[PDB]
Amino acid sequence: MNPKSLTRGPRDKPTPLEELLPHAIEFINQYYGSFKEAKIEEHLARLEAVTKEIETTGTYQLTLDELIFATKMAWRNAPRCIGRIQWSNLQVFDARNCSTAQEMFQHICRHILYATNNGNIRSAITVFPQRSDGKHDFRLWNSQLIRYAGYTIRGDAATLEFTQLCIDLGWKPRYGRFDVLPLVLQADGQDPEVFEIPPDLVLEVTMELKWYALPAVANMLLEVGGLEFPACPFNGWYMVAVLHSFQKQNVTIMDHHTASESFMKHMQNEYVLSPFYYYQIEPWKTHIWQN
Amino acid sequence: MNPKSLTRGPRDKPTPLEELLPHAIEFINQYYGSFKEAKIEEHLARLEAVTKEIETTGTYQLTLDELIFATKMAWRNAPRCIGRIQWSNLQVFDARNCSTAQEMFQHICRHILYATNNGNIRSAITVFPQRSDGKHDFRLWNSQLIRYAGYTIRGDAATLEFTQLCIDLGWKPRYGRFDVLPLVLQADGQDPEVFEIPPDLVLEVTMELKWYALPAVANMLLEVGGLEFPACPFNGWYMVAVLHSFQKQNVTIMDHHTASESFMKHMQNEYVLSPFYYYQIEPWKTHIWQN
Ligand code: HEM
Ligand code: HEM
Ligand SMILES: c1cn(-c2ccc(Oc3nccc(Oc4ccc5c(c4)OCO5)n3)cc2)cn1
Ligand SMILES: c1cn(-c2ccc(Oc3nccc(Oc4ccc5c(c4)OCO5)n3)cc2)cn1
Repeated sequence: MNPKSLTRGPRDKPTPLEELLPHAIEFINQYYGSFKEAKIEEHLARLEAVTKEIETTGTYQLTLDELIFATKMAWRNAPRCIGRIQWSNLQVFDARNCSTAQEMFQHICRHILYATNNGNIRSAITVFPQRSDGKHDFRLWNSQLIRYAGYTIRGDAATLEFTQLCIDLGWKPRYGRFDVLPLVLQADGQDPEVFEIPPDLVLEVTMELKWYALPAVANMLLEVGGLEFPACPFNGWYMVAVLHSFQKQNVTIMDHHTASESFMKHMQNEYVLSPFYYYQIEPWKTHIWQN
Repeated sequence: MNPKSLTRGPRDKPTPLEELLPHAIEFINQYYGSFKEAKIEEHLARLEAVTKEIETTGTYQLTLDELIFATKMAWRNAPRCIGRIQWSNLQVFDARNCSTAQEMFQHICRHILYATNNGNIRSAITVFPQRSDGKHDFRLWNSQLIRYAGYTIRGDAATLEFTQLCIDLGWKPRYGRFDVLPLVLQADGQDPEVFEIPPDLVLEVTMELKWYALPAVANMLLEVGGLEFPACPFNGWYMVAVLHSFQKQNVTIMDHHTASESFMKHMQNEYVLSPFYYYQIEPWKTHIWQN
């Protein structure tokens, strides 16, 4: 067998042009190929413009239309995602001009607000700046946007390490079993900063014990045309008393009705794999602290 | 850290009385507190009248005097606004009895006319109806009242998405690089309607290439005493050859003379932050089309 690695690690220098160029061209091809017989001259013009941009700047920038296409195709290319059957139902937030952790925080608040939608969950992805030389990475250190702290264990067991990490960074822990972890945000390669999520932004389902309604993956990397975006949180909705509690509180889960309706909406939008979502190495294992 | 979200999203039901009430009371307090030792009996009477109005109607209405105060304090509370140093220089237009998109259009024409003032720019805000149940929102889909369309890019790059949106809505594009976008106006929660701004209302500075003289933010939400106003466009004036072109054409910018004179005028008027201007989620990402 020759499976590929599902992890894409850090770099300490820009991607070499001889490597980036062919990848960029292959992506531009799959983008314009999605127009069948249309836009041959547009395809060539874009090829020419990207090549000169790479040769002059060392990299290139996607158009927002190309970015939206990439995020949806990477979702389609996700092997284990049940949700990928309706891949066209995705809202993209473009945060590629983001510069600070405080700005990252506001983008994430926007995402949580929109996606939670008072329970009527919507799928969304927020895309922060692509990797340049790999020393200025944007990253979310969280594994999910919303998750409970873990501390005889109290809270979520799978967060024990991250919870201690937040505490080390100055986060003041309560010791409940449903404490929502803070956001730990790294911008432009700097040391992470800690941001409490405003409680009103966290919708929870009461089991009739409780659980948060928004499942959002915070820690993966989007690869597209040789470009890498190491910060790109996305969310879908969840797939017992839980089955009853979510429906009774009007929070979306993937029951048969939702499966049918979301596929129907997808279907109306018609009126090595790449692009791809990669796992990364946990950033606290690779980060060089500056202070 | 525990920063607050700078975005305030949609609702699908009225604000609960147990939430609105304390907010209303706190605002009434800051309003009457602006009178120091004066009007204690007036303060109590207003508290009593607002409470009964909330308990009987589910909401309450600001007096125009309270509204003027709120708009000026929210401006004072705007962290990044250089202009907030002279917050008392603000003309308020009360459009809270507005019902249709056509009426919205006429209010906006009035605003542009008054604020442009043939180049001698005046700061103004126009306040449309507050949010009720959140299904009848007034919104301007534009980010600014005046902005050029973007389409190899032709025009403003940051409007490409909105420009395509107008085109989708039946707007017939020229393909110049200084096409003024139409107003896209939603009234009472209905689908937006498209209105060309009368060309004579748009003052432009010629660079001695050109640019519009009136910078007006169209898309923010004013919060005051628990009430939300999701349509409340405001304008100030602008902060190279541009510096020369504006002064030569007698269009106000914030040069030292204007800084001094506007502060002087402000100074003569003496002879979680709330109220506050929030960002919103772009309405085309949240709107449910009715037809
Ligand atoms: C509409 C809701 C969605 C549902 C019901 C859904 C469901 C799932 C499920 C059940 C898993 C496996 C979880 C596990 O094994 O622990 C998964 C994995 C994943 N999902 Fe989703 N998903 C949805 C939306 C999304 C979106 C919006 C994206 C990205 C734009 C996405 C990308 C992924 C990725 C990258 C993985 C890992 C795939 C792999 O390793 O093969 N999903 N999803
Ligand atoms: C007299 C002219 C004024 C000047 C020179 C001025 C200037 C500015 C500037 C330079 C910014 C930052 C723009 C950016 O970073 O992109 C700003 C932001 C803003 N301005 Fe003004 N402004 C003026 C009048 C007003 C008025 C009339 C209001 C409202 C009544 C206002 C409310 C705001 C708000 C809400 C923001 C964003 C504040 C933030 O995010 O912290 N401004 N203004
Ligand atoms: C969209 C979101 N995901 C996630 C996958 C995995 C996640 O981690 C996680 N932690 C605790 C509990 C769960 O439970 C699920 C199960 C199924 C599912 C989930 C979370 O989100 C999408 O579908 N997941 C969170 C989100 C996958 N696609
Ligand atoms: C009053 C008006 N504003 C605006 C802020 C931002 C706006 O968006 C925008 N778009 C393109 C170019 C600019 O340039 C500026 C720069 C400074 C400034 C501007 C616009 O308006 C007030 O002060 N702004 C428009 C208006 C802020 N206060």
